Amino acid sequence: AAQTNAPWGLARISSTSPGTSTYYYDESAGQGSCVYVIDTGIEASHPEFEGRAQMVKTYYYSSRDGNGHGTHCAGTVGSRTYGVAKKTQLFGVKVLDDNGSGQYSTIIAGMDFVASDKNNRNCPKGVVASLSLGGGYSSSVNSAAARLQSSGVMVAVAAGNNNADARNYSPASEPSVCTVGASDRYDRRSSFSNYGSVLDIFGPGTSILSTWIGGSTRSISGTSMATPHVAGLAAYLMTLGKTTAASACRYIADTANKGDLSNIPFGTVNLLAYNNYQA
Repeated sequence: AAQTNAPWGLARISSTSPGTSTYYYDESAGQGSCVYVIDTGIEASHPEFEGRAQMVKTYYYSSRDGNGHGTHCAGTVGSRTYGVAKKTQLFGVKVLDDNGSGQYSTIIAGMDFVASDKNNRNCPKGVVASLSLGGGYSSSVNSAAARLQSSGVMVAVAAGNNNADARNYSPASEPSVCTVGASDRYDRRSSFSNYGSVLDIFGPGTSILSTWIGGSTRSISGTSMATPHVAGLAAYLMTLGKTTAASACRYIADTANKGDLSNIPFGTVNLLAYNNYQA
């Protein structure tokens, strides 16, 4: 299928050149896959989720997203106008509050919860998780992302927005997950994007239009916004049966658009998430 005047990031992961405005994808659109969005929550009521989004855990008063961050990345994963896997099931795991500031112990707990909660669900095609959160280095946050990964979830985390080597950041520095970087609509590395050897793939992270709280939309920029693109890509490529939860990070990397990106510091992968869709 095709999506005309799609948000530039969607169009980018379906072509080998920037500037284009059409998002091409296979009709499956990630049906039968689930993506746990681990963030500030999901306004499941948003018409762009079409009843495919639901909150399954919070670590605060409400399951309601009073921030917008989680609703945005849930939207980029699988909302209908702004999502990569537009048919996927989304599961809100609220580890950040409505300020976007979740303790390491809470983020560890939400990751251990997903690793268990996935057994309660019906995700025949595979389980994905999108961690648009971040933070300084910690073995315990790293270990939790790895446990979540080895438990059969495809974990995509953000490299962080500190214009630094991502190895000083968790869960970004965990080797066994998919540390996603951010690029912009001109195939540059994003101005804030972290980098380093641990980075596995780059995504559209600058000026990402997606859903927002209050039934609205909003365009915002961060490696936090490039993470759902790959997460939705993984959910999409898993529903296609082209990859599994444990190999989806390196399939997207094998099948990436290499050399396309500018200002990729030496020793960092120059790979852009690309669904390689044809007909």
